[PDB]
This record gives sequence, structure tokens and C-alpha cells, in this order.
Amino acid sequence: KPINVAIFGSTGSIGTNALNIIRECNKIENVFNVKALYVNKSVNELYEQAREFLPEYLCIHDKSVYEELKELVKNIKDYKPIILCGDEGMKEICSSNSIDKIVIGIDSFQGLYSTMYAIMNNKIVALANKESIVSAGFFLKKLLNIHKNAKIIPVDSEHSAIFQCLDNNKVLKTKCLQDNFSKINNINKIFLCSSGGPFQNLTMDELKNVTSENALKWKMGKKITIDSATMMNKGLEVIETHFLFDVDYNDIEVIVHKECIIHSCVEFIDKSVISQMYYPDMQIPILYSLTWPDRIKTNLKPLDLAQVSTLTFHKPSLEHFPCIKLAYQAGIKGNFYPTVLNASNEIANNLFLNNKIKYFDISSIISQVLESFNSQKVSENSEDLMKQILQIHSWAKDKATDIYNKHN
Amino acid sequence: KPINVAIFGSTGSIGTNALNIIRECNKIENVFNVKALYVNKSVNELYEQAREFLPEYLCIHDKSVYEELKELVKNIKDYKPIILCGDEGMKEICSSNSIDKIVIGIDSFQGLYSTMYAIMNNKIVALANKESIVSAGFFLKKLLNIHKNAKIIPVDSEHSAIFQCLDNNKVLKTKCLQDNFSKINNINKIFLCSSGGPFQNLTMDELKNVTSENALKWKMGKKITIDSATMMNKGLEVIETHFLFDVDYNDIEVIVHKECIIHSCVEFIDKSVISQMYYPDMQIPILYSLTWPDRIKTNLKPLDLAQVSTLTFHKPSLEHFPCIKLAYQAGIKGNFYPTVLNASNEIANNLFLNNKIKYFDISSIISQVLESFNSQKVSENSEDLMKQILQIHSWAKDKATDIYNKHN
Ligand SMILES: O=C(CC[C@@H](c1ccccc1)P(=O)(O)O)N(O)CCCCc1ccccc1
Ligand SMILES: O=C(CC[C@@H](c1ccccc1)P(=O)(O)O)N(O)CCCCc1ccccc1
Ligand SMILES: [Ca+2]
Ligand SMILES: [Ca+2]
Ligand SMILES: [Ca+2]
Ligand SMILES: [Mn+2]
Ligand SMILES: [Mn+2]
Repeated sequence: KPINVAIFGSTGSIGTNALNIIRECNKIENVFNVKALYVNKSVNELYEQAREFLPEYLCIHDKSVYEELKELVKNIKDYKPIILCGDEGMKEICSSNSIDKIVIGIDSFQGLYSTMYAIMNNKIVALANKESIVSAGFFLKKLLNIHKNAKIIPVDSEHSAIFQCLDNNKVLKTKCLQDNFSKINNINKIFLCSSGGPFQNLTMDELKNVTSENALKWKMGKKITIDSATMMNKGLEVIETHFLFDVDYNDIEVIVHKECIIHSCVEFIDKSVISQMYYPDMQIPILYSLTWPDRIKTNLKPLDLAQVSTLTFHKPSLEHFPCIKLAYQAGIKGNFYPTVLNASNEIANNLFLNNKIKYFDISSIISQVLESFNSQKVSENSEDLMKQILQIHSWAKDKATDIYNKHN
Repeated sequence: KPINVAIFGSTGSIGTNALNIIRECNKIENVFNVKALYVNKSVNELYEQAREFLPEYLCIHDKSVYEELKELVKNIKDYKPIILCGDEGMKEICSSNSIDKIVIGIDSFQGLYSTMYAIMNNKIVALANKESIVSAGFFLKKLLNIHKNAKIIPVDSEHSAIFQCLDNNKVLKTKCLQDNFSKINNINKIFLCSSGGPFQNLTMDELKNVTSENALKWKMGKKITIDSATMMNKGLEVIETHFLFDVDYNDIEVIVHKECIIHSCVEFIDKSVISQMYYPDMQIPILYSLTWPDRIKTNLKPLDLAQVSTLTFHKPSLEHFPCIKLAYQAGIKGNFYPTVLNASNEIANNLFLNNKIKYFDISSIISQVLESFNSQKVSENSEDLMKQILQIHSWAKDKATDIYNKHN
């Protein structure tokens, strides 16, 4: 009767917000069972969660802190969890029949690999790791066509908004990433809303001088904060929209909505538009991913629209935010160009973060790596397709660093 | 297969807008069959429509122009329609096995009356007439429980918006006007948007002396224009919301949205808000009523959110717009108080339209009638209940007139 959940990345932002909303929903009735918690290396934080939630499974990716975890957990009386580590631990959790739904709030390799294993085990995947969809969208589509009872349910706020705007009567006849999703759902176009970031109103001359300290002074992780500032975040979310909802790139419109109340909107084929709105918020997207197709009661503050008073919309300047254009171009090229976009941006974002390059150098580097890449035939074998994605991702990061080194 | 529709009141505003969107949609693909057209007395307008749509049935209410109708239709070649008159003709159309959906674009007695026969024949009724729901909501609820396959689908723009925000997998477990509709749809609260009418920036002293000319100089009929100016239209729509969707009065909030892009919003139990938006428009509400639970392609202009640029929201002042408070008071009292509100407002609206009373006298009269009414035992018998509604409607109109004459 309870929804049996695993949280991958349980000490990160998404994971901690998921546990917060689960704790609240479990106050009176047993709505969720927290079956498994996994972290990369935050052993002390994981032990504290284990004390509270007492999951059946605990897993830590970094095997150098496996013994530390086991020793900490011994102190919990009358608790004998299955304590695991590394990729093998992740696969064991994903394979458990006692787990229904998996929240993926880790990035990078562990994120893509856990997503893949969750799908291979026909789970419901509440996916918060947009970079998995960008890097490997065609591969995830292939896997979801094999593993018929698996589903990706979006958690990224804008994509949760789009999903909520749809009619569940139609959504239940398809699933995200499936060919023809937009036709079954009568989707014409998507308005993808953005905060615009901190640099949205600067002149070109001002924008040339910005630094990461300017971008880092709503509070989020450093990487995403930089991607919000360049609007590369939105570019990555355009690609994510294309894959999740089978919407053509020409039918995805970025709109800057600085109040961040409308989270995104869907235009249907009759030209009616449905939007989802709330304060900025991750509890609603996370909870909805775990309750869909139902909703359950929360104690969140109700939206006071009269207090909000004013909502504004404008189109972003592609001269000021060239990362948007690069993402459209990569997405439209398809093949492995999104993989290359993602990987090159990882390097360029970090160089800017660390004060090694200027704002317009971010897009310069990314553009040069995209122009250097040559289309490759897509492997038919799933395990070889994954190998190819990893090869291309590593090549694109090394290529970005080579461009930096040569200019330097 | 095609959507088989009858239009009641086919030369009125709703009826011509219905025929317009049917015509435009049929140019894209032929999906609607107009099976019947019924008009009050525009004998030559009905002829022109029959020429175009060639329905199986034609009906005119006024027997005086009945013969003239038949004369005109002889001139259409290879066209043998069934041509009917009056209430008898309306009942014959509603009983046709050929007709699935009936648009009610008429008012008064004939308005509630045609709605009743459509329900008794288990049809889909696209209902624009809020005064029917306000005045006779109990009779309609009872009828909808006798005739289980009948459904009312709302066309009033705000109520269509609300309905469009829902997941039809949940809607299909219930229907409009059913007890528990909001609980089954997980609805917590409604934002009922309003244009605010012409008087939001007026002071109390300015309102004291406004005239109907000030109200009548978005273009609509006189009665609803005056209701928009006093915000009694919104008050009626609050009661309509309560009946259609079973939302408690303390969970319906009126919000003034002068741009009229967001047409209304639904807050679910998780606090997520979903809204419908488009240009001001009656084509989408009418079309959705006929396509529900599907959507079809239109050639309407797409919403350009960046061009709209700014949306604003504020709370209405109850001191400036006392009709709003009277509507909530009547709705919360329940029983036949809504019937009394509607009927007394019909008289007061017309008194102001004809320069016989001032703006605050409208609410004064309505308030005095409501205070004179005493709750009635609600008949369990459907026929007796309809008689009660008619008796109370008549009483309230006469009481409003009595109050005006005693002061005058
Ligand atoms: O992609 C993102 C971050 C980047 C986007 C953003 C930024 C600020 C607000 C809204 C959107 P962007 O439009 O600038 O690319 N979300 O999905 C953020 C969600 C967090 C919402 C929240 C929770 C707590 C406190 C405050 C904001
Ligand atoms: O109740 C109504 C009329 C009263 C409300 C109103 C008035 C203007 C705009 C929006 C709403 P109110 O909020 O002032 O009470 N609708 O449902 C009107 C729908 C027609 C929309 C449209 C179509 C064509 C041209 C222009 C406006
Ligand atoms: Ca160690
Ligand atoms: Ca929905
Ligand atoms: Ca298209
Ligand atoms: Mn996002
Ligand atoms: Mn209305």
C-alpha cells in the first residue's frame, strides 16, 4: 500500500528535499516507505539519515569510506541494514523487488548509470539529473522501449510543470521519451520559462566583465548557478524538453519570466495554453514525481497571486546569451552533439567558476568543440552505445581543455 | 466518427460563435455535423444558416413566423428538413437519437427548460447560461442523478478554464454538478479571474453617481455589461463555481486580472496551481465543450506571451463592489437564496440600466430582498422542486419591484 522508494544522492539538494516532503507526508499515515539511501561519499550525513529513516539498504559509492559507514551504523541499536558500496551496490538496490520508485538526484557517471539500471529493472524513475537526458537521450529512449514497465517522470521544475499541464488521461496512454508522445497529448508548442539569471539586464559592455563571484552573489549549487547565469541551463533544458515530450526544437520557445511564478506552459493544438504556477519550489515537483498520477495534500503556503501582483515575460537576447543558440544547434544536429555540448560546457563552466576565462570565452570554447566533433554512426548494441557516449564525453572534455590551454 | 450537434439559440452570441468555430474547424477536417438549429424569432437569419449547414432539423419558437420559415426553406434545393415550432419542437430535437451534444445559448424559461429536456434525453449539454445554474442548481443536480448518462459541460469562460485545467482520468470518474467533484479531482481552491469592469479606479463618491451610460460605453449584451460593472457577474460566477465543481465558498477567491489572459486557476491539494490562458475569446470555451475529452486543431492566432509582456492581479474592493459580498452571503446561506439573488438582481440591473436607480441602490435592493426571504423546505420531488424555484423566482422579482416602488 505504501509507495516503496529509493533515494539516490540522498544528502544532495534533491535528496534532502525529497526526505523532507516524505517525512511530512508520513506524519499520520504510512504513505511512503524509504527502502534505500545512496550517496557518493558523504558518510557522516548518510549515517544521520539512516538513524532517522532506518532504510533496508544503505549504499556509498566511494569504497574508501565503506568501513567508516559500517562502523558508524553499528551504533544504531536494533538495526541490521544491507550495507553496500560502489556500482555493484547500486545495481543490487535497483534489482530489489521491494523498490517501486527511484529518485535520481546524483549527476555525472553515477547519475547516468543509476538511471540506466533503474530502467533495466522496470522501475519508476523520478529523474532530477537533466544532464543524463542531454548526454544520453537517444540511449534512454532505446532502453525505455525495451523495458516496457519503466518510466521516467520529470523532476526538473520546468519539465514537472509541463508534465502537470498535460491531461493525465492522455499521458497514461504513453510515457515520457516515447515516440509520438506530443501527438497523443495534442501538444503544439512549449513555453519554457527561465529566471533569466543575474546577468539578464546587463549591457554587452558590462556583460564582458562579469565574473563568477558576480554570478554567485535564489541559492543553488555552483555549477547550476553558473549555467543559470550564461543561460546554458536553459539550453540544456530545451534539449531535455525535446526528449521527454517528443516536441520539435522549432516548437520550444524560451521565455524569461523573472518573478519565477509561472514555471512553464503548454500550448495545445486548439491554441489553448495551460500553465503551472507556484512559488519557486522543489517540493511540489519532487512530490508529484512520487505520487503521479495522484496528488496528495501538503502544508505548503498557498500562492497569493494578489500579493505577487505582477508577472512579466520577454524573449532572451541570443547575442547576450549565446549558449542558448549553441544548445539549439546541437539539439537540431542530434547524433552525439548534445553529449559534446554537455561535456564541453562542464569544462567551460568550471574554468569560469575558477576565474580562468571570461564570460564570452564559455560559449567560444563550447562552439569550437562542437565544430571539431564529427558525427559517428550510432551503435545498435546497448552496451556499445553506452561505451560510445563515454568515449565522446571524455573526448569533448579533453578537447575543451586543449582549446583553453592553447589560448592560455 | 463525427460530432453531432444541435445549437439552441443559434442567432445569439453563443450560437453564432459556435457556428463560427465549427465552420473554421470543418475547413481543416470535417468533424462536426450540425443536426439541428433552434431560434426564438429571427426567421430570416435561420434560413441563411440552414442554407449553409443543412441540418436535419429546424425549429422556431414563435409560431407567428413558423409558416414564413417553411416558405423560405422550399428555395433550398434537394433539402427536406423537419421544420418544427415552439416547446414541442425543442422536445422533439432533444429526443433525437441522431444528436449527441446540445449547445444551450438561450436564457430565461426556455433556457432552463431546454436544458432540462436535454438532460432528460441523456445528452451532453454545453451550457453557457450561468443564471440557470445559479437559480436552479438543485433541480439540475437532481436531474443529473436521475439521468446518469447526461452531462453538463461548462462554456462560461472562467468555468471552461477551470475545467480545462483538470485531469480527465479523474473527471471521468464523476461529472460536473456532482457532490464530491472537487474531492475526486483533488481540488483545494479556485482563483476566479475577472476583468474588473469599467469602475476599478473609481472612488466611492464617483460610484455614487455613475450611470448605465458610463457602464455601457470588450463588447457584450447590456445585462451582462451592467453585471460586469457592479461585479455581480462575478458574484453569480462564484455560485456557478460552487455548483459545477462542489468547491466550498471559502475556497473561491475572486481576483481582478485586467489583461484577461489568465482565464481562471485551480489550486490542487498539494498547492500546485494550474491555469488556462489565451486571448479573450469565446471560441475556445465553446469548442472545448464540443470536443471534450479531446482537443482538435484550430487556426486561431497563437498566444504571444512576450508581446503580452505584463499580467496583473489585485483583490477587488468589497466596499466598492458590494454585490460580490451579497453573492457570497447568499451562496453560503444556500437553500434558495441563490434563486432570490439572481431574480432580485435581474430587476435591479434593469432599474439601473433604465436610469431609475443609482449604483448603490442595486445592492441595497438585492440585500433587502434577501433579508425578507425565509428558507424553504427543499422538495424531494423533482416536479415540486421546479415549481418551488419558479415560485421563489417570481416572488423575488416582485419583492425587488415593491422595494423600488415603496422608496420611489
Ligand atoms: O533549473 C533550475 C535552476 C535554474 C533556473 C531557475 C532559477 C531560479 C528560479 C527558477 C528557475 P533558470 O531559469 O535560471 O535556468 N530550476 O529548475 C530550479 C528550481 C529551483 C526553485 C527554487 C527552490 C528554492 C528556492 C528558490 C528557487
Ligand atoms: O463573464 C464574462 C463577461 C464578464 C467578465 C469578463 C469581461 C471581459 C473579459 C473577461 C471577462 P467579468 O470578469 O467582467 O465579470 N465572460 O465569461 C466573458 C467572456 C468573453 C471574453 C471576450 C470575448 C471577446 C471579446 C472580449 C472578451
Ligand atoms: Ca577510509
Ligand atoms: Ca494535468
Ligand atoms: Ca509543429
Ligand atoms: Mn530547471
Ligand atoms: Mn464569465
